[PDB]
Amino acid sequence: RPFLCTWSYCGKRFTRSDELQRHKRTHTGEK
Ligand SMILES: [Zn+2]
Repeated sequence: RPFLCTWSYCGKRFTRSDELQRHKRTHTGEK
């Protein structure tokens, strides 16, 4: 696990930072 969002009830792992960054945008982006 190079990258991982580590968010509760998600914990999605990634091998590229831009993908994690993009993904994190779903956890810090309600509206
Ligand atoms: Zn996540």
